[PDB]
Amino acid sequence: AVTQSPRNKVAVTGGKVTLSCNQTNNHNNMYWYRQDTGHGLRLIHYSYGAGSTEKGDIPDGYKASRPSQENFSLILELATPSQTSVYFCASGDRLFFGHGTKLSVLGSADDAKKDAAKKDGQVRQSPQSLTVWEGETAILNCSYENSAFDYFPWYQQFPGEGPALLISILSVSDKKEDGRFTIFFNKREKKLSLHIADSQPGDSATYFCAAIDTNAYKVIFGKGTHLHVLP
Amino acid sequence: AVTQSPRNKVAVTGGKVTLSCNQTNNHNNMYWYRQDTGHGLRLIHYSYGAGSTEKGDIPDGYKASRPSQENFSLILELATPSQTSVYFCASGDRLFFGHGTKLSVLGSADDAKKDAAKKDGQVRQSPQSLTVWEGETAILNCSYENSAFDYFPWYQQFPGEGPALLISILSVSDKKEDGRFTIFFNKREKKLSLHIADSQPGDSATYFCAAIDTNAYKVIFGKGTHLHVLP
Repeated sequence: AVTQSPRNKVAVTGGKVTLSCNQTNNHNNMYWYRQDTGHGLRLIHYSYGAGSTEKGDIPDGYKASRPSQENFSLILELATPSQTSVYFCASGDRLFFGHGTKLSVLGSADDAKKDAAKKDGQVRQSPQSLTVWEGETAILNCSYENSAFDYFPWYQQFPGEGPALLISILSVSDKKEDGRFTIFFNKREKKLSLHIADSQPGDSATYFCAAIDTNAYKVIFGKGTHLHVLP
Repeated sequence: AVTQSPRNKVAVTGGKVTLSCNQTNNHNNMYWYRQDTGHGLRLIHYSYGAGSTEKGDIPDGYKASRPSQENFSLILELATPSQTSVYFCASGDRLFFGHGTKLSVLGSADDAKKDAAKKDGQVRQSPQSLTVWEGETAILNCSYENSAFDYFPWYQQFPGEGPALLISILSVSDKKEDGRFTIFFNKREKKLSLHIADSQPGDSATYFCAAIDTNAYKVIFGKGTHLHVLP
């Protein structure tokens, strides 16, 4: 058995956290990993016997102590929110893992309101990728946080070309219609939709939604939707 | 109306690049963006009239010059590979784009060295996500670059638990079979497959391939395959 303690932990930024691991396997080697999206398992620190600690691939912000054969601790002296993760102890000669410790390091004042300034200047598109058969209505969506945005242009971009204006709406309206192209604009929800009716293969392109403050003179772009219209 | 020059450029990490944009719209504002996977369009520098330049969201490593109404230049004094991208000039008062300029920055001797050194210690899994119906044979794939790796365990990990060893092969062998679980291992090609025959819902899990040098004592993990076996 490899047993970890605690199994869930919440801490505050700047706090100190210690994670404990106990093994009964009688193994010389122990390991601390964390598990994150996009990263798999990254080795933080390890130990090849009692009294010894070795920095792993990602040591910074952590220390370790192997006081005895059975015990390997992981010490976060100044917890940061980047330390939020699932942490796994393992013992080996042929490698056995604990059950995991979920750690949540909370943000600041500073963090929470900087992370609100952040969002408020973003335009968010969904989906990133949209595949429809020809004849479906393809529906692309955009959302924004600034109430001062009043003009909403959409751009259409074909491979090896620059974006070209497709269709726009001013916040005074709830609907703009031009051929196969309709904008629906919900000012209370701060949410816009572009409907391409009777979709054709030749409408396959990257679609960008922007949000322009017509007074403060600044242009904010969504990251885009890749549209694929299949015959 | 908005024309860039050149349209394709290749340069060397030492060098200096200048991108030119010429507009005919008689517009006061001009903009330089780059386009990258994941980032959408990001504004590097802009200009609100002849003689004026303003840093955008991502100015570091670029300069800009607005010598006249018509002309807006983008200068990379010390081109890094991070500056490889498609660059778009736009003019405005309502925003028009050029056609784009593909810039490729190579890639020194130290770099290509460092970059082969990093792959060589890496284990690669494909695909990140695999969905099959129950009864299909789920095939998960792995590959490595170091010839010294000779022991290849697989781990199976269920939600809210640690990885547990599933099945392993030694490089002396080309096939290991245990129940529903087969490893096929190609030493010449350095490629390894796990086959789950007669797959069932309860096989849904994250599967890790690892490569272990039994001599040099290091565990290298792949990033994982999330398997979904649908009833």
